[PDB]
Amino acid sequence: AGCDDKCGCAVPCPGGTGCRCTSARSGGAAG
Ligand SMILES: [Cd+2]
Ligand SMILES: [Cd+2]
Repeated sequence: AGCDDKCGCAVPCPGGTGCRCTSARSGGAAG
């Protein structure tokens, strides 16, 4: 939910398109 580079999300994470916390292969669990 908190997103950093360890989240596998965008940095900073823009909430929408850069938020691969869903359908995520990079990372989403507790991210
Ligand atoms: Cd994110
Ligand atoms: Cd995330």
